[PDB]
Amino acid sequence: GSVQIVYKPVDLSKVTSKCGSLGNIHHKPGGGQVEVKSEKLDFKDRVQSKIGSLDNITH
Amino acid sequence: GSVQIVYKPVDLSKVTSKCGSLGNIHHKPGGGQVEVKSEKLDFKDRVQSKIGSLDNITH
Amino acid sequence: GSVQIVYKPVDLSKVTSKCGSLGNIHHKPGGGQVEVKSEKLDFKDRVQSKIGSLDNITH
Amino acid sequence: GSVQIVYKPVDLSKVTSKCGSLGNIHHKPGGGQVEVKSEKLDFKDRVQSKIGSLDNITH
Amino acid sequence: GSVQIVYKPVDLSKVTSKCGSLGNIHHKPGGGQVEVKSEKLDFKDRVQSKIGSLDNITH
Amino acid sequence: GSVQIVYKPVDLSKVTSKCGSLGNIHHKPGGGQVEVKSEKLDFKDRVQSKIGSLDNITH
Repeated sequence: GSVQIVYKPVDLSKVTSKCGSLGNIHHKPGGGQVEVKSEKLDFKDRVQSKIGSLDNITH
Repeated sequence: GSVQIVYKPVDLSKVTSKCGSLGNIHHKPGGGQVEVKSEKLDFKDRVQSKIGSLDNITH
Repeated sequence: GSVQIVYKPVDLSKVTSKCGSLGNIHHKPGGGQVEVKSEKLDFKDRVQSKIGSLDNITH
Repeated sequence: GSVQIVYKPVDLSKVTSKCGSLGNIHHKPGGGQVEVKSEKLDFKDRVQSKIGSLDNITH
Repeated sequence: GSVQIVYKPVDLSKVTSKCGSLGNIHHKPGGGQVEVKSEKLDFKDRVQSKIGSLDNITH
Repeated sequence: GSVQIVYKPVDLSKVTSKCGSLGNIHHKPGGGQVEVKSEKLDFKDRVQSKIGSLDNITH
């Protein structure tokens, strides 16, 4: 009777160039498609039929 | 009666170039498609039939 | 009556170039498709039939 | 020098109830997260350094 | 020099109830996460260094 | 110089109930995570260094 989705990713691109130096970074330079879902389905249909008498012939 | 999805990944691209140096990084330069789902299905249908009498012939 | 999915991966690309040096990194430069699911299914249908009398002939 | 992604799935839920009958269907009553990507990356950086003379001491 | 991804799955849930009958179906009532990717990476960096003279001491 | 991924699975859940009968089906009522990838990586970096003279002491 309880759900919880903590989505806490951390990214950290640090560059620290000292005397006369350099250097670059390419942090996840791509793609992605993030879904964070908490779904709940509940199917309780009532498909019923009270005929009473059935006389099929189909010559 | 309880779910929990802690999604806590950590990324850390550090460059530390000292005197007259250099150096780059390519951190996960690709793809991905992240799903973090907590689904719950519940099927409780009632497919019933009370006919009473059935007289099929099908010549 | 309890589930828990702790998803805590760690990535760490460090470069430390000293005097007049260099050096790069290619950290997981590829693909992936991450699913973190906690699903629960529950099937409790009622497929019933009370006919009473059945007279099939099918010449 | 050519890509092509034909994404042609087919779904077909047919019910055909005849004389005094019935019947239901639950076609993929769940989840999903569809990605149809054609990505192309190209990394051609130039990280260069012409110092000329380097005299580090670091007592 | 050519890729092709034909993604042509077929699903077909048919019910055919005749005289006074019934019957249900649960077609893939679950999950999934579909990725159809055609990626191409190309890494051609140039990490170079022309110093000329290097006199490190580090007492 | 050519790839091809034909992904053509077929599913078919048929029920055919005749006179006064019944019957259900549970077709793959579970999970899955489908990846159809055609990736191509190509690493052609140039990590070079022309120093000229190197006099390290490190007391």
